[PDB]
Amino acid sequence: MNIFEMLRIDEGLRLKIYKDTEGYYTIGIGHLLTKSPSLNAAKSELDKAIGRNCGGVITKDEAEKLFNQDVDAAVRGILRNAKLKPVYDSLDAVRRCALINMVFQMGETGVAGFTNSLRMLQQKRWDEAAVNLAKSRWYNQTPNRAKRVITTFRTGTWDAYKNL
Repeated sequence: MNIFEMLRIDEGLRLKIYKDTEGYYTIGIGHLLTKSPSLNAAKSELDKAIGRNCGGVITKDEAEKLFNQDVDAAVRGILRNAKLKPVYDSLDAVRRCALINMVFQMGETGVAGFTNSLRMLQQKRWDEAAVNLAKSRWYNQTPNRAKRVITTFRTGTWDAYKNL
């Protein structure tokens, strides 16, 4: 299993504009288009993103192309972030996948706000970090996905996804 397959499991794949768990306009493999309530603003962002007039609809290829850009952007963001880089560098390959996932979902800034959990991960106190990560809006809002990520940080293995 790898970061791409992990994310593909958590976000799904949709070829028509849809609304995400938070109500925002999204397409493909979790690519947020706008936090704006306008379907029109969405279609506009969408066309700007692909470089053609889509009509609210894209092909598998286009969805993957976006997915590649987003994973790349997520990793670079971590590496440029002063709060995130040190945790990332400190982790094994599997756990690294778990932080990339959080960043993909919630952005650099948000994850960066998990101060106490970031500290425990760095210290490698797995069990404690798992309990603290669960005390968030994130966990309460998307509990199944959050438990998977959390289990990944807790164990260092792909068990939560080998089911799926």
